[PDB]
Amino acid sequence: SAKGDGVTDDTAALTSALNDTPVGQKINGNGKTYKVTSLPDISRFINTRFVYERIPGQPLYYASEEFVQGELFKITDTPYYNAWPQDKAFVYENVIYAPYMGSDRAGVSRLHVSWVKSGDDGQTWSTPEWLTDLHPDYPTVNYHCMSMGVCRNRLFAMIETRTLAKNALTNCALWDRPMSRSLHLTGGITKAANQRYATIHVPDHGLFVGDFVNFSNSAVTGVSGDMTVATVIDKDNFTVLTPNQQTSDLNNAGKNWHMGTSFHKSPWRKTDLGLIPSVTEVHSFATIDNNGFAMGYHQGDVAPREVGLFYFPDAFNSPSNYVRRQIPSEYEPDASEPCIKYYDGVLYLITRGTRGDRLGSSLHRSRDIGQTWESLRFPHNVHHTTLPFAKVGDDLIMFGSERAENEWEAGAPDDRYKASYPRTFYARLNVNNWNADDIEWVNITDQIYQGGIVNSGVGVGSVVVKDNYIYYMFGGEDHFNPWTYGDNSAKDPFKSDGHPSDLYCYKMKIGPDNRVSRDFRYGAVPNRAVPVFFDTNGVRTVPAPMEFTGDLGLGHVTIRASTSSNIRSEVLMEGEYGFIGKSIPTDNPAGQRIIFCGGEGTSSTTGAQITLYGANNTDSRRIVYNGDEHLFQSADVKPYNDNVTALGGPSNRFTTAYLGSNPIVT
Amino acid sequence: SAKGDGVTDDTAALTSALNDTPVGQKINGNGKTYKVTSLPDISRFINTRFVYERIPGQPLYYASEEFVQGELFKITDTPYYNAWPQDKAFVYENVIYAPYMGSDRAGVSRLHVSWVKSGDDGQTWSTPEWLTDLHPDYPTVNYHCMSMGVCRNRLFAMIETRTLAKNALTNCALWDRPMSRSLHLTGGITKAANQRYATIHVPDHGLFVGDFVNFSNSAVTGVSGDMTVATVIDKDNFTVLTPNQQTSDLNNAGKNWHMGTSFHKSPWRKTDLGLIPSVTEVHSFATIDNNGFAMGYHQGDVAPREVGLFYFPDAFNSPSNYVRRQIPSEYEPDASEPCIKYYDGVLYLITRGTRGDRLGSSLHRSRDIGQTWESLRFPHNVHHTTLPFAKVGDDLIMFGSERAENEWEAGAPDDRYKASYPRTFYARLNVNNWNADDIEWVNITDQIYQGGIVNSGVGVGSVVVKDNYIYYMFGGEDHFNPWTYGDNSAKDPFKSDGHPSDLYCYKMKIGPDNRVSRDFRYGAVPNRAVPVFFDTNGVRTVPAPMEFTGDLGLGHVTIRASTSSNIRSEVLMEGEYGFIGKSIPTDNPAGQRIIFCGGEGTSSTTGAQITLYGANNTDSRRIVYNGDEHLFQSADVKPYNDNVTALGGPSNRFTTAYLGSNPIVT
Amino acid sequence: VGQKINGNGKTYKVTSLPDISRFINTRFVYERIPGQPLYYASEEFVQGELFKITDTPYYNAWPQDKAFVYENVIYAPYMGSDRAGVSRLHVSWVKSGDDGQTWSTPEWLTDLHPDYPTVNYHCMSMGVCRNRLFAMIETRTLAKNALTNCALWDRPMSRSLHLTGGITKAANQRYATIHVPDHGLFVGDFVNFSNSAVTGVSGDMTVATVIDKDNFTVLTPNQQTSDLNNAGKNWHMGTSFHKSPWRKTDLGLIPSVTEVHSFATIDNNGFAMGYHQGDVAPREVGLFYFPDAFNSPSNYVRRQIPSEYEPDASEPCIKYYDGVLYLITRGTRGDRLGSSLHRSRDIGQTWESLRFPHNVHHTTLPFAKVGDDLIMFGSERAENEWEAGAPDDRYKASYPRTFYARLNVNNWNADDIEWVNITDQIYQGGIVNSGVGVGSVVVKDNYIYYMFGGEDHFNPWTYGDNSAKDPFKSDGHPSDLYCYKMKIGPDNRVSRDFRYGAVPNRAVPVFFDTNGVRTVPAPMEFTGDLGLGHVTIRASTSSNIRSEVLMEGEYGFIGKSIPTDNPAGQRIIFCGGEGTSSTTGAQITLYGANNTDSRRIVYNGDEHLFQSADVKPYNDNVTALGGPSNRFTTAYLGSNPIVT
Ligand SMILES: CC(=O)N[C@H]1[C@H]([C@H](O)[C@H](O)CO)O[C@@](O[C@H](CO)[C@@H](O)[C@@H]2O[C@](O)(C(=O)O)C[C@H](O)[C@H]2NC(C)=O)(C(=O)O)C[C@@H]1O
Ligand code: NA
Ligand code: NA
Ligand code: NA
Repeated sequence: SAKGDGVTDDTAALTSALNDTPVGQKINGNGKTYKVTSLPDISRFINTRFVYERIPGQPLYYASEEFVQGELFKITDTPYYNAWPQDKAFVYENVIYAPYMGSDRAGVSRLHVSWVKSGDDGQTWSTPEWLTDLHPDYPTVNYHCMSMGVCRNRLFAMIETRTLAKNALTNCALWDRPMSRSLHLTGGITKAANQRYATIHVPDHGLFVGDFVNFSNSAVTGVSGDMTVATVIDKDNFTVLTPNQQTSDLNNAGKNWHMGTSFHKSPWRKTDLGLIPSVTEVHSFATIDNNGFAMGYHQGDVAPREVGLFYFPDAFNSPSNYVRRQIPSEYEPDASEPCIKYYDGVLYLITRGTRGDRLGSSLHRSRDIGQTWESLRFPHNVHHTTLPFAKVGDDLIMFGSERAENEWEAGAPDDRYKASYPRTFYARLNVNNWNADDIEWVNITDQIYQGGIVNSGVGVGSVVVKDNYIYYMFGGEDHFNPWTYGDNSAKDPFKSDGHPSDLYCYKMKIGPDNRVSRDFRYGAVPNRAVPVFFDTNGVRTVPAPMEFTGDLGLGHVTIRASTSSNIRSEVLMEGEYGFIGKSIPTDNPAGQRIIFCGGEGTSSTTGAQITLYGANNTDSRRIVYNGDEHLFQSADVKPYNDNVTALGGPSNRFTTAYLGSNPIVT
Repeated sequence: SAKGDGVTDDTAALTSALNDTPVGQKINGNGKTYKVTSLPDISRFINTRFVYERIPGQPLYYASEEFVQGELFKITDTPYYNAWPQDKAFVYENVIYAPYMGSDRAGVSRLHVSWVKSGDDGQTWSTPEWLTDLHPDYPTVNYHCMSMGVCRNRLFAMIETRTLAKNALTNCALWDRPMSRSLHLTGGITKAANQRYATIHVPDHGLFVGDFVNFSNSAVTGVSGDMTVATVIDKDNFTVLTPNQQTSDLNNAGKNWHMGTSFHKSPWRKTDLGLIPSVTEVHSFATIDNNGFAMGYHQGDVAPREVGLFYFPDAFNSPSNYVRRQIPSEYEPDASEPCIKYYDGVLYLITRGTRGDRLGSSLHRSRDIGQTWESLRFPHNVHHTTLPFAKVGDDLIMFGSERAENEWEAGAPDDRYKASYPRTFYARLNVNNWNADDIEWVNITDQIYQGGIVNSGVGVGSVVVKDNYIYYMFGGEDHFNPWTYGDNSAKDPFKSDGHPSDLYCYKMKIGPDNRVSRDFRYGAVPNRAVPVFFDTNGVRTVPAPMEFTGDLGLGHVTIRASTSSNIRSEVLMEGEYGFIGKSIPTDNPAGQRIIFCGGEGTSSTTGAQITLYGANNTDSRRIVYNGDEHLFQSADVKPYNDNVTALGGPSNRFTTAYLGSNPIVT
Repeated sequence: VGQKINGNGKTYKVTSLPDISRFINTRFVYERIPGQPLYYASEEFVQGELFKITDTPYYNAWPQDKAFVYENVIYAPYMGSDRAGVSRLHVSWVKSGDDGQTWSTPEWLTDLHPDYPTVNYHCMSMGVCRNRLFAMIETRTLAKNALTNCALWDRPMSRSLHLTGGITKAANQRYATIHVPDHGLFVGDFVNFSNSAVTGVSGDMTVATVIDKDNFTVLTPNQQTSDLNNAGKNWHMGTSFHKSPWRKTDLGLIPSVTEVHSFATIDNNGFAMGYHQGDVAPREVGLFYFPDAFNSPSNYVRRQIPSEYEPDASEPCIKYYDGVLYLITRGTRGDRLGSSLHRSRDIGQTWESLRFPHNVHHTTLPFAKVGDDLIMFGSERAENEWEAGAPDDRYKASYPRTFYARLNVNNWNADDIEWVNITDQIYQGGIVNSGVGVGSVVVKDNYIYYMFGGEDHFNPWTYGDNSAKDPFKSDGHPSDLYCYKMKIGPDNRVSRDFRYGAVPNRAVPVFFDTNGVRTVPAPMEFTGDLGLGHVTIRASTSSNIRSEVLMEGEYGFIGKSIPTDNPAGQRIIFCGGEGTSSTTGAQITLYGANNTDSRRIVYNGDEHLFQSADVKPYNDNVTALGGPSNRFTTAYLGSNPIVT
């Protein structure tokens, strides 16, 4: 009989337990931890944790179902290489944002900084949105982002420019943009008599001149509908220009009204920071207060290695000013990509370890935004994974993932070029006790590493808390080879199964849920990406505007009435010029031509026709113009060249010519 | 330890229990009800119900998981404002129908009366089908429907016309259509010698003249394939006109054959009822017998208020004949939108309460289809929700949803303009006991109210029973703002996340299931809406006909051979006229032009060309016609105006003119 | 509604089926038909789960018996048609790269036959032998489903190989020898090379010659003065299913064959394929063994099961484990002896046999061997058809039962076999045929997978408005694929299970662009009739200088429909500019016959320049230049008019 104390070997007791248990009946471990010399059939346990040393001296923990209140979700399913949520996730006004990079490789080729969002606490996720376009100088360089967050109602992001060839950092820019909001306000709008401007009082609006603002029911004439910020007075007040003026002062004190902001309608503010000295990557984001934030960084190109943060004390007035702070030099070797968060006046920082044979991930806290630090190192050379985290009560809750199976432990070699099932872990650390000696890494889910290339999209995620749940957004692969070694060295995502990397989210309960469940089974046709409705005629209909940028082959085509009170069908051609041409036919090239007709059929009885004959046609490059009237308006009918071509011929005579004078013969 | 008697305060015992048990342990309540002064961590309980007074003196009940044997499903996911299944759901020949309205707001703007269907007892749902088009007089008026059902194999619906400006009723029409069926029959067709009609015996066929009927293996010559109903003899007999005749009488007695009906291929029968006096909304549907049905209604625009039903005793012969029957006068104030159902000679009616500070939902039963009533009032002013229901055994099983969190209780004010989690309830009422004093509203699922606008799409649903399961189809939102106050006051569904309201279905066990589970996890690529197949050369191929009505941007386009034994590629343009034009270039505006070519390339060596130059071109509005022959057929070559334009010019001379006679001057 | 009950993994005898969903971890034994006990599992009694794996408008059925696992990927091949027949049929598959949790967009493996619609393809036998897919591709008539031709099609499977050495290149010549053990490649097959360390052996190449089973040569575009050898150096290859052609071996109309069905890999050289003959008497059931499919794909030997087991039998499933070939038949009729099981240690020359009790019929019994047990799956095609003597029950909707059973091969006795009903499907009932069942079985790791058909309640309207059986009208055809995933050994890892919460974005990959508009970057083919609204053709071609539309066929046609409201306005305006106003650009307007100005053409530009040819009337001495009310001002000529 098992003791469940986390020290006594219960392997034998649990083996007998399973043998006495009906085939496919579950053993309840009662929330206890059981020491084992081998992991048993974990699927036949509930409410059970195992402690096991795969490598002697390195105990790790393994959760059966129901031991933690949690669940894994798959959140993207796209042919791009979708990975690196690190470390960009945030929650804004009830919506969970999972930003990432969708590329074709571990590099910036075909890369768009992207996000998916959840509007239902993680149950379902949105169609991916591209946040960046391809760099103007693609394919020499392209964008990259591992640091993104919100400060005073604006999205802030460190948008890097990196080379395709080498992934070398060339530029850093701070990009920011107001977040979309709906506000229900009382008073705060004033408009002086006999002039057109109105002043809008909105505390911490976070808007700049030119940003979008929408007004409804303002009760101040002219302050209405889609508008823009004309001036900024201070952080709580701005003005707008109205189209009109009144002979009396206007004020809406005590009246309820609506505003009115937009991410989509407002431009990015882009602040070029140039080539920042001694930076390899900017990574992670911690909002400090109403004026600024910190971003993590490391330098791992030359000795000595740097790990720390950039603090932007006033990102609104001074986006180009930041303060570089480093962690103690003892912890900087063999470290990268710090995760940073700020709670109750304390800045916490956790490093990634570069290798399993050297001291790895370490934790740091600061009460002066990185000037001084208290530090500790995690045992057993934690490496290859970032450790995104949040603080809940006295605990830091951190998540990490090995990139391929059995790489987590100190001294464990990289195991690539073969399919495996990498373990994802979480751990708690009490901040009062400040001691990681006995930290317990709990394996809560396993991912797939594909093995077709050396690189892994598994892990390197990001963590957020919303209400009583914590969310770890991270990469995982599947068994579909990208055929980089094979027929797709070009890494085209749209061939075969594209790239196996996609995003996942582990949702874990971290406090009481005092409501009845919101959970549902998704049984709908997904109808947001390409919204389809069977029309009254039984034909699939897409009412959304769409862009098809890949090569298209179409069958029979009808252009419906669409434009100018639906009077006309319309096709517009872009570029410097448009070209409508005719392929060389397969079976009868001698028939190559296009018939243009003002009527419904190929018979010229249905309307006027012009037929352009191809060079392959029996009648090479012929043109036949066939109407019951040929009317040449606004210009002379001329030959292109001088004294080269004729009007008519001996076998094609015009009956006569109707003229206002004799011909001019020279 | 807790008593679980619904009367003893069990708060302290449950808190102690929760403290003493591991978080992954599901505390089993053994189906009992526990009185609490605050709701505990519900997620940690199984088979437990709580009774709690959020508002003193108003106890409500709260289900942990596995207390009711039910599950929530999401059943639509489209950008439209998808709400108001009220009260239209029905089951027909093994298929569950969930009709609704997909609009852009609480109103008729952009509205299509729609449905989704389930062919697997609610596990998965189909691509939305539009049942109505936009009204001929859109955007002044559009359709609206809250009453729909089936009577003798025909769909019947009250199709309303309402103004976009005010949502005011302008017209009521009864629309009906035969439902699609396949019948596998033996005998029943006769055809008299020397004439062409055949008589088809199908009891209660429900077809009218002109309705679609398909025949297979009839063994009666000429009764074959797609046909239509020629005459209707009576409710059990109709004729078809065949294309042929025989010399002896035909009768397929004893022979197996197939029919034959189609919703899609049959027209609506539309009966104009004008503007029915004293009606605000027609809502809910109760099939009475083989001949007719009732539809609920209320009048709430002027005083005094009316609530009742319209009975259509013989909708087949007399669709214009309806009988107005009100509920008792004292239950009409502050009431609307009655749900009606008919079971074993009893008509049941349940009202919606208009406000929480006045007597609300009431229940009524009648043994004479609404001529006389027995009535009861639900305690505590039930308001803002319809209460759709079914009868199973001795119990009415009713479902309701508050529109926003904490609105259910009597005296509870509306709580809008902030995100919340509205409670959905069900309750049983024993019809023998006929007393609602002790009714128990059980919170079984929570929805989301978004809060970006005052209106809520939550709830207002519909209920059906299929086999041993009850289904509540209803609205729910998510956290995605429609940006009505923001960049989308126009409420375009296809911008951003469109509208958050979508449909859900709660599926609850109400009787024994004598089969092994049909349950599956859905792991397929949804491939009905836009059916895609990777063809043998690895390109995504869509074989379905489609309509793309939204603005379309295309890249490189190839129009394949498609028409007249695939001899030609074809584009047809609709409207009064077609327009093919050229945008102003943004790189080189002075190059603006389109090249039309009878060959494969831009070089005129490949085929005859006509190039139309834009006004922005350096050669403003030039036309170059370039072929090896220019042949003008069927008409004179003329200038558009008289004595204004010339043939040739001083630097563009024709060599000569070949004429049958001298020029005619002037 | 009864409170839920834990049955503690026990089996209970009952005279009526109980409220099954009331129970957890319980099995019931019940004799629906007296003397024929069957077993019924409540939730959680079996460690297993059902998945829906296709959802397309085609009639998706007949995984039988083609499923296989290759290098971590589970393949579920099937036929997507419009009926029980070869009309509109493509041999297709879906795949899982996550141990059955999620499945891929359907891929068509075959096109329509060159002689469609007289004949089309059909396949019930597919598998892998030495890194090549092998399939028996049948040609059958649309009219009668009659077999006209059998062909063996084979193709190398896509692989990525991470190797060390094996590439040698002799000096002064270009051919390089590549050493890949059991490569299974032929001349012309695709090979990709990376980091070879041998000059010229690089990128996309093809096999030039095959020396033996372990060595082949490639032709490089260069040569070196010294010998080359990458022994001790790491490099990459390099194979492709899609970029290599099929090898097609015509076997003609194989005599006495109705269907080829099922696939058993024997060794590194060959395999067996099951068959039956059931159109003429006497019936045949057995296998075809291809001992050397690589050198001699046309060489096969016919092996029948014992004669007493051939009547009333079809569609054998065959598998090969540890020197023994196992075969299980499908029964034709419930009133005659049905499914039987056979084993052979000499590839079907001699057999040991047994009969399953109670006339098992209408189902194939695909299976695998796990330890001492055969684990087999079957499905009745409609509800209550399974039992001996049970009549077919079609033309009404029902819930057919799916079963599995174990059979210990040491005991070799099926008398006490326990068929366990693990899941129920839907049979729609709109037509007599059923897509339910007829599946395929694979094992991957500690899980067994049964891939099979099931329908839903949506009528195809064959009897109704869709006798043409067009999949793209209404809900198309109800048959789609499912997969039951059952645990068959310990799982010593933490769970990989997830809830799928993503937008499915493989079939039609959509991304909201930076302008907020849905964007599809994948190349696509739309073959169904398209109706389009406002269309903009974007710059795409020749360093994006131009927008481009190319028209195929013998000729292209751009025309104008007869207008509904104003037919007197029928025309198309072609414009070099942005708007309908001629101020924006040169215009040519072609008027329809319905227009007030019937078949008028107006050419409107600030220059009309006729290049490369005379301006001529089509006919001789019939039409004029100008008219009495449309005079040209003059004619500028190099010489006086030539007048008749
Ligand atoms: C949609 C459509 O048909 N647009 C055509 C318009 C259309 O008739 C509008 O109602 C405006 O007229 O007309 C265009 O053509 C004019 C002749 O109708 C245009 O050619 C002008 O016609 C003269 O008015 C005239 O005397 O009738 C005057 C100008 O010399 C002449 N201008 C030019 C540039 O030719 C139009 O663009 O307005 C053509 C268009 O397809
Ligand atoms: Na991917
Ligand atoms: Na919606
Ligand atoms: Na199907």
